[PDB]
Amino acid sequence: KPHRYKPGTVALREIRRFQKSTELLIRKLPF
DNA sequence: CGCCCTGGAGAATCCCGGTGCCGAGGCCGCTCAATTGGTCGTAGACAGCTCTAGCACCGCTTAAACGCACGTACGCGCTGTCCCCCGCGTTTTAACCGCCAAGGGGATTACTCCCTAGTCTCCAGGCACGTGTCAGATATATACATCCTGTGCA
Repeated sequence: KPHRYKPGTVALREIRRFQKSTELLIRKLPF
């Protein structure tokens, strides 16, 4: 049985992950 | 026959060491605008005096506010639908280094004249102010103009 999260679960942990990071989210060369 | 509650499972997180790494701060060399004093002349606070619109008020004169009665219709709650983007696995590209080394032009620092304007000065004139005059809005004679009344008639 594969292990899959229900839709909407990863969004919360992504909010927790990125809201704790001050790094820039855009690469240097494209900008 | 199919749904809350429980239990097993899995993985994401927290927290505590454990060692390599680098710039915060200290230390020095140095060096330049702050500090101290003197000079000088100048606007700001103190009256001084004045004058003028804000203040508090009183009383017509309407005019919005309000209370309510009806009402109807859209905000809302509920339900069924379906479709679209998240989660995940597989494909595809962007970027780093290795090779293999050279210059290049543009802001920086230093030097160097040179001439436009601050400062002072006097001469003039021009727009804020007072007054003339017409435009528009106002209030009133007026020549009829519509009921009312004597009034004479058939």
